[PDB]
Amino acid sequence: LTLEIPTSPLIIKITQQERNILSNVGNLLVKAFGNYENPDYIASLHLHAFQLLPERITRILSQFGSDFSAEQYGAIVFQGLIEVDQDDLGPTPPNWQGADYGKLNKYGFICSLLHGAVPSKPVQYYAQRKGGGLLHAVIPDEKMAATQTGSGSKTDLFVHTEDAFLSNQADFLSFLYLRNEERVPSTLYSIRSHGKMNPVMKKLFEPIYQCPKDSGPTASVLYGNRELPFIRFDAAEQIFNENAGQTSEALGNLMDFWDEAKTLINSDYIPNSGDLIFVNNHLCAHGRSAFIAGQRIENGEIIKCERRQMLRMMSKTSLIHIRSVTRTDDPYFIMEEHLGKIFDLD
Ligand SMILES: [Fe+3]
Repeated sequence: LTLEIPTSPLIIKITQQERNILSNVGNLLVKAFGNYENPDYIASLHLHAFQLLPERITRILSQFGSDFSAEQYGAIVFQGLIEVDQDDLGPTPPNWQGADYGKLNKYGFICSLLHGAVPSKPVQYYAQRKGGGLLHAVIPDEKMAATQTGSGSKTDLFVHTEDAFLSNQADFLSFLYLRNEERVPSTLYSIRSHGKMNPVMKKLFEPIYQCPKDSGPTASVLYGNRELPFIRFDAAEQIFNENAGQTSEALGNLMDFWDEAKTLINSDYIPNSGDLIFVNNHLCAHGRSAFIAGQRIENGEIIKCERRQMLRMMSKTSLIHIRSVTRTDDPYFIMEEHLGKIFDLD
């Protein structure tokens, strides 16, 4: 049988009963542990994940965790994982620093269980908001509108795997949409959409590429299995950056790759409130189209709306492997700065 090349993510329609289970489990964990960063909760995370998640989610995520086959896209859309009460959530804060984690506590529990069922362990990075906790609120900040960050809006966020500049980048990501009233499409790009290993892709296994953090060590864009590889890629940071410092050969290879890759980008899915996108950060890159925060256009008219709000959680399947880059007193806190180099604070 000829290979069925994946061009889009797996879509799971979460049922009302599953949504009810998740809500009650979220509430129980809040009462039992206070918050999702409780060391007793984190230490018994996988036990809580397999015992408390709706069983179909547990089966999906378990299958996904160990699936690096030719058929695997590397992303799952869980449609309507949660019901967001928009009025209780109230207005979106001016930036991520104004997020009410007391209100997002239950969501943090739900997201950590999803990672826990992979199985994978939520982690935080000093490279991202000086850690900023296991759960990040991704909000369009008017001051950062034209930036190539999660606090951006007016500009296209070109496809990238999270933290391509780190040797210990996240294994898994979850993006929980609380609101997307601007109807911003989610953009995904899978290395598996290319199909069979070709000459353009083979050049990416060479450890000759700059992975700029946002004289420098170089890394491979493709790694892992030679036939069915893993990817570390950031189009904006490695290609569309004058200060990337790529060699003539490396830039050519990346340009050739980008030409082939850009035709495979999937921007079909527009997330709704309560959808969660779950990603294997070694298989699938993500991005977001340009938008004006707090508005959408319908019939050539501007409809004012509440500003985009999404929750991001990152995880690693092994605490052992990352142990030389984590805090002595916190094996879930990654202190890596750039491709092996650790942040030198004092
Ligand atoms: Fe990202």
